[PDB]
Amino acid sequence: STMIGRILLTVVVIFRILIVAIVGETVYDDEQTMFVCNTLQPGCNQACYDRAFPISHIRYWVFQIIMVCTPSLCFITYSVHQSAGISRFYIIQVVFRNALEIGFLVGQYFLYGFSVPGLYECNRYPCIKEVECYVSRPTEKTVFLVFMFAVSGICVVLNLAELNHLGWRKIKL
Amino acid sequence: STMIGRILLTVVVIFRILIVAIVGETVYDDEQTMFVCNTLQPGCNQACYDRAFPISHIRYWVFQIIMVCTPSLCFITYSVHQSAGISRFYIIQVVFRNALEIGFLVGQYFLYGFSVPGLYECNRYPCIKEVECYVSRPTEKTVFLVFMFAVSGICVVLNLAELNHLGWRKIKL
Amino acid sequence: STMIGRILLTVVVIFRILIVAIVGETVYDDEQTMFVCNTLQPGCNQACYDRAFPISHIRYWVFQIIMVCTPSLCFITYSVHQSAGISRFYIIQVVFRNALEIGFLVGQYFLYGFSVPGLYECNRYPCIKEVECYVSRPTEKTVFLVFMFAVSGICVVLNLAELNHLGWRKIKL
Amino acid sequence: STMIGRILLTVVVIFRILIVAIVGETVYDDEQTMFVCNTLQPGCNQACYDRAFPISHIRYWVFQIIMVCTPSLCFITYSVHQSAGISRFYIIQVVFRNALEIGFLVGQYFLYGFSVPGLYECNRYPCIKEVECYVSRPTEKTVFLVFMFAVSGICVVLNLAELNHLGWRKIKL
Amino acid sequence: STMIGRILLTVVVIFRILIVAIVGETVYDDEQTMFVCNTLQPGCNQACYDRAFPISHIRYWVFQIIMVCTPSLCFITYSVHQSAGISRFYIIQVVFRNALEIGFLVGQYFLYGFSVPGLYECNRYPCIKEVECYVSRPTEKTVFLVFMFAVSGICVVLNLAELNHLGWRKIKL
Amino acid sequence: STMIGRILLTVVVIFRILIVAIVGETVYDDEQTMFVCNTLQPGCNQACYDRAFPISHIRYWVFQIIMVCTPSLCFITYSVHQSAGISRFYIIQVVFRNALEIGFLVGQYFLYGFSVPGLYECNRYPCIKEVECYVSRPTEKTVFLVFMFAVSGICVVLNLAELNHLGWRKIKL
Ligand SMILES: O[C@H](c1cc(C(F)(F)F)nc2c(C(F)(F)F)cccc12)[C@@H]1CCCCN1
Ligand SMILES: O[C@H](c1cc(C(F)(F)F)nc2c(C(F)(F)F)cccc12)[C@@H]1CCCCN1
Ligand SMILES: O[C@H](c1cc(C(F)(F)F)nc2c(C(F)(F)F)cccc12)[C@@H]1CCCCN1
Ligand SMILES: O[C@H](c1cc(C(F)(F)F)nc2c(C(F)(F)F)cccc12)[C@@H]1CCCCN1
Ligand SMILES: O[C@H](c1cc(C(F)(F)F)nc2c(C(F)(F)F)cccc12)[C@@H]1CCCCN1
Ligand SMILES: O[C@H](c1cc(C(F)(F)F)nc2c(C(F)(F)F)cccc12)[C@@H]1CCCCN1
Repeated sequence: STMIGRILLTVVVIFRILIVAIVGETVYDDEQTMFVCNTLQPGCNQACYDRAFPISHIRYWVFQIIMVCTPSLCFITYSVHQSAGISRFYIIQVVFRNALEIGFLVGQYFLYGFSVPGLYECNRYPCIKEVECYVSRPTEKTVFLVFMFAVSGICVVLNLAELNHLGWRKIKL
Repeated sequence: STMIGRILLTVVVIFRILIVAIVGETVYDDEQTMFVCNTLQPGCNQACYDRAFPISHIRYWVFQIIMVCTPSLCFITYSVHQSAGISRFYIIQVVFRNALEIGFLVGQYFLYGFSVPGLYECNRYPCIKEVECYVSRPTEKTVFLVFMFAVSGICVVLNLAELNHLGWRKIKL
Repeated sequence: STMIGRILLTVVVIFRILIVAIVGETVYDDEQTMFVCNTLQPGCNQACYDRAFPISHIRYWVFQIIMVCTPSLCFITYSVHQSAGISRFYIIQVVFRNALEIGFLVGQYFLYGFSVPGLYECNRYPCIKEVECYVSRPTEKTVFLVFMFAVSGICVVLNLAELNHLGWRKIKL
Repeated sequence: STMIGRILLTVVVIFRILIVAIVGETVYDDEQTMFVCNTLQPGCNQACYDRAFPISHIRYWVFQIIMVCTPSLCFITYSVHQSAGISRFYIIQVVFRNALEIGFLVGQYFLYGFSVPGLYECNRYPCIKEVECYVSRPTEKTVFLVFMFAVSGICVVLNLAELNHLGWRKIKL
Repeated sequence: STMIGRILLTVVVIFRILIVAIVGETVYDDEQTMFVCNTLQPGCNQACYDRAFPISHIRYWVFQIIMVCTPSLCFITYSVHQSAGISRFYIIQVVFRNALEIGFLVGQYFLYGFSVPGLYECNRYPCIKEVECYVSRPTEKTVFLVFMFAVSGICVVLNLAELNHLGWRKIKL
Repeated sequence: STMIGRILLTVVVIFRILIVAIVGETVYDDEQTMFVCNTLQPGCNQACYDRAFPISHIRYWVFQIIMVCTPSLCFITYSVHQSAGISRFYIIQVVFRNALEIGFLVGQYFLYGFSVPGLYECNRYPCIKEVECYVSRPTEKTVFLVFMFAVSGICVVLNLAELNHLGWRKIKL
């Protein structure tokens, strides 16, 4: 079943790209403008938002998508260069894709977890002692996080299946 | 009368895609900025809006449209792969499209109902006791909800008609 | 003189599409942000705006344009399907176009009238008793309404002329 | 001189289209948000802005550009219809273009004049007695007005030159 | 070495177009929104901004780019018309391009100078007596001004070099 | 191993362009609107922001990308001109690309350093004495700065490898 796997992998990749490109930017548009803290201290909002969300989910996902697409670009550009052999570059491409996908999945888990809480406790200067801040659209962002994790897991499973189909001996040699 | 069924199904799909892509984003642009609650508590607006609208209608509809289009993408990519058999894949594609359409229709009904009320009663922290909040353009959103439900129902009916035309004994084998 | 009728109908259809697509969205951008009521009651602005403009003109016109274009899409897709009889489908397409255009013209008349007043009287909860609200750029919207009505009327006249040229007997059979 | 005339006319038309499409929308973006009146009366700003600028310059110019391009569209569509005589249609097209250009130039002069003043005196309800309002970017709008008038005048002159070259007797039809 | 002159001129023109189109609009987006005057007079901000920046740099540069591109469009349209002689039109096009570029460079210098100050002294009605206003991103705008002046100077030098590489006696005839 | 060098260089260039074009503008959208200083002095925010960020990172990076791409455009246009020799131009193109890349990397290091602090101390007129200002999303901008520096360093290394592969005696002649 080395063909159905490829079909599903291509479809899933296109699905992820389309979903992100269409809705992600809109979801995270008012992330800072609607972030509010219970305080009168100027600059507390900026510091607390920066501490709560060091990197927005959307930018992480864009970086992941481009990086995961990169090895296919390498293979295609090499194929173009060859004309005006290739059977070897394919295995390395698959291995690198596997490694990148697994790394990005683990990175997402360790960076963001599985949920976006509605409240945040912030004790960064210039905020006095500890203050409470309130997040915008926590539930939608939690749903997006879980959905992206699931799609990435499906991609990892399909890539591993293809790699196992290729075989240990071919990879090692 | 299966050919006219395909013609109408294609036209309805294109119509739904065009309507959503052109107006949906504009309709729901100020959903949170014009959402206001009668209170002085910081962060009550954010929590109450998140509780009232866990997932925006537009994002659900975009997800539904892409997911419903997915099986056709699978079939097309399989056909491309085969050249440089197909009669069987068509029935499975039709069945999966039917299932996805029915599931998304039921999900819309159970998530959103048939109307968007103008008032919302909210009792989520940090709001004190129970507060009243006011929604932005509820009537237009209700019209959009009903229209999308009707279009999805028409799509479901056409898909069922085509599947019945195929007959039970081809699906079984 | 059926040929000049077709030429003019195509030209006016393109003209309406271009005008709407280029200006309509910008005309109605600040419809709600610039809508203000003389009151201190939270939520009165939202309710009064929703009551005054249940559906924006621009969205009604977009729906009308797509719906009126739909029969041509049906005919074109049927023609594509036939290649890899047609004379009968043309008359049905013309009749359906006539009906849709007339229906949308009547609907516009009964929904919006011929003018957008600068003042609105609103007595919807939570507004206390009856309040006065002020509309954004009413004159431009009135001009747009009248222009769209005139263009739709011209389209109706041309469609009726073409249908009359076809003849009653052909329509019956 | 008939050839260089057409060359210049085409170049000038393209120039006008490009200038408007690129800068006009940006110039008139904050026309209402930056329009302020010296008053405390709710709704005075909206009424006075509507009175001062019943139709924005940009929308008038877009309408003029599309309407002036329409006769060429009619001629092109007629030519397409003929293939799968034309000498006659060209003269009528030129005459109609002349008439439309002259009409739009006169309309601009009578609607807007040659300058946008920085102050406006407004006595429309709900404003009490008479109030002073202040316009946004009056000088840039005046420059745009004069430039568009000059370009339209050049177009009118070129069209009249072409019409004269055609001759009275040929157009006597 | 005329050929490398053509390469350099073309690449410089493309570079200017790309830089302006990509960054200029974003640089001058908040020119008026972030313009502040130390006063309580309503309407003083509008008048002071209008007197300080009668025409935005970006619009002047767009006008310059389109105008300097125009003669090439004239030449290309003439060439297209010729098929379904040319060696002569080219020198006139070169001369006109050179004159236009020099004129726009001189106009830039005489209209904006070489710097954008952070402070402005405004003395225009309705501002009481003399007021002080503060500009948005003066340093970035100064850098943009100097860069555009340098690019235009390079274009002027290359145009003169091309004109000389042709020679005086062909220009005379 | 010069071919893999070219493959990697092309892929890295495309990667940088895509990342910047997709996320950079959104990262720096609210750089000035969310910049706040602890003061009551009008115009202090503008002056302090202008002093802290004379040129935005995004515009510097756009300029760098276009400038680094320029030599390839020169080579391509020269090749186009030659048809309706080239071996020499390639070496000069490579040398100029190397010089531009190194210069832009050094310029970035000397202009911005390796971090964006969350606090800024500002003593520019009209601010009284010395005030404290707070930056918007400093952490994301720090990450972007470091990532761009790393990508530019990789490009420099690949360019140096290719230039060394060409060797000194070819460059000298
Ligand atoms: O410009 C934005 C965008 C473009 C593109 C691309 F150029 F690759 F097609 N990719 C995007 C992505 C990406 F696909 F993950 F790369 C995410 C978010 C916005 C994207 C989108 C495009 C759709 C409409 C909203 N902005
Ligand atoms: O980028 C937005 C958008 C694009 C596209 C797509 F790229 F697939 F064509 N699909 C959209 C959809 C759709 F449902 F996926 F079709 C919904 C809302 C906005 C969409 C729209 C496009 C029209 C102008 C407003 N933004
Ligand atoms: O995306 C918007 C838009 C697109 C399109 C379409 F995709 F069919 F071409 N149709 C639009 C329509 C139309 F009526 F469907 F033609 C109305 C308003 C905006 C439209 C416009 C397009 C021009 C620039 C402003 N947004
Ligand atoms: O969508 C807007 C627009 C488009 C077009 C068209 F689709 F015909 F090319 N024409 C426009 C016009 C024009 F006059 F019809 F040319 C004016 C203003 C904006 C226009 C512009 C396009 C350039 C970027 C800013 N919006
Ligand atoms: O619509 C804007 C724009 C377009 C164009 C054109 F249509 F000719 F390609 N030219 C622009 C110019 C230019 F100088 F005419 F090239 C300047 C500024 C913005 C421009 C840009 C295009 C890139 C993305 C930001 N808006
Ligand atoms: O118009 C913006 C943009 C365009 C382009 C170009 F026209 F060259 F492709 N280049 C951009 C660049 C680039 F560095 F020049 F590539 C940076 C930031 C935004 C860019 C982007 C394009 C993708 C969607 C968001 N705006």
